[PDB]
Amino acid sequence: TLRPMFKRLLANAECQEGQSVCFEIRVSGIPPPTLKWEKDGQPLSLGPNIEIIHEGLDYYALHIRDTLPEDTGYYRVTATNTAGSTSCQAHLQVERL
Amino acid sequence: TLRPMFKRLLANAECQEGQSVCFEIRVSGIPPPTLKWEKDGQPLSLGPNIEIIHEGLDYYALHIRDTLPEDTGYYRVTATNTAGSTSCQAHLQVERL
Amino acid sequence: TLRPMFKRLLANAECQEGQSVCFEIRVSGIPPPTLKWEKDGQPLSLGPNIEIIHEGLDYYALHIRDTLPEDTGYYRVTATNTAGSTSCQAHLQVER
Amino acid sequence: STLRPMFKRLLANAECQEGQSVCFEIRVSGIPPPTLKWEKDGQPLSLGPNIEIIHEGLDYYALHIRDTLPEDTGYYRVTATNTAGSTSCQAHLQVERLR
Repeated sequence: TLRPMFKRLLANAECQEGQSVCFEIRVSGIPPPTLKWEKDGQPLSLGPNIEIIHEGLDYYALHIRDTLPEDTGYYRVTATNTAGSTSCQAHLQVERL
Repeated sequence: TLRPMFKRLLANAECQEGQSVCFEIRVSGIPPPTLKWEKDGQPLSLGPNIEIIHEGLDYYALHIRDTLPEDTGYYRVTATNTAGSTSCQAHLQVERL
Repeated sequence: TLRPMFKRLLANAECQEGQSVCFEIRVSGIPPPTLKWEKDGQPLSLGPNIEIIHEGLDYYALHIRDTLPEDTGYYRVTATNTAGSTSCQAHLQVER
Repeated sequence: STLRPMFKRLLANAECQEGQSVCFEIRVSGIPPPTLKWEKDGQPLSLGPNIEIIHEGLDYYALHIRDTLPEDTGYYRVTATNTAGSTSCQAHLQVERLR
């Protein structure tokens, strides 16, 4: 039994509107923690252009394609299991033109 | 609060070695269920070419690129929340050249 | 100048309907040759769920997603430059 | 029986952060369908391991540059040619340093 711990935290990013952007984390824990994603403190809605990818043992990626100005904001991830919780956030800046 | 429930089950799949294969499910639930994937009864090991994608509201896909014969087997997914659990499975046959 | 040559030829393929399939080739030549693709002797119908990919190391790929039974058939690629031309083909079988 | 190539959607200036991907998208027509040459700053484009050109339908082409480096900054040009003539357009890519 091991509390969830980030091995790789979210990092701030910027992209141009219409382009794609990727955020990435690695989070470990026994049992494998479940994740909750938020934007500006509200539950993240994936919609048509956002996807969450799970690879490897602890690797998760948040991918946005066809980014829009509205996608600008603070993205938070929270990992939880029976032993504890841990959370981090980063900012996405979608630039105009 | 409602028990998790597949709106689209895993379906049996087949591909040629070196090609890609995709399993797709759709599971709803309030609260949104957490998923657990298994291969032949053991916890699924996401290798280098295996990824799990979450899209939309309840869309989940298991993607395997560049399949190898080792990927042959029974894949199971369990969706759990505070109201209960649901599970389904299907078979993947990677055919050699 | 140099005649186009297939460093990797098309190989026969099979896929289940609704899944994806990829045909890969490697073509060299100076000048870099232009490619023309056919299916069953007629120009390849470039529509949804079909894409032609070009990447480094002379790599070219024909990718088809969400295959339908109509996608079964013989796919041919012809490479041509000023020094000549070369062609090869392979079969795709869509299965249920 | 011929028709000079014409851009229906042109390359657009782009910007991305080092390490992210950037995409350029065009639509070009013409009879017979034109062949394309891609250039970076007047030189033929070398795709390396990180660039792929995707052709969909008859007119759509996308230039995907992944794992961008600041040295990728420059002017990218595409030229479409058939037996009836040629047409060309270019855009600028700025790969901003992570710092």
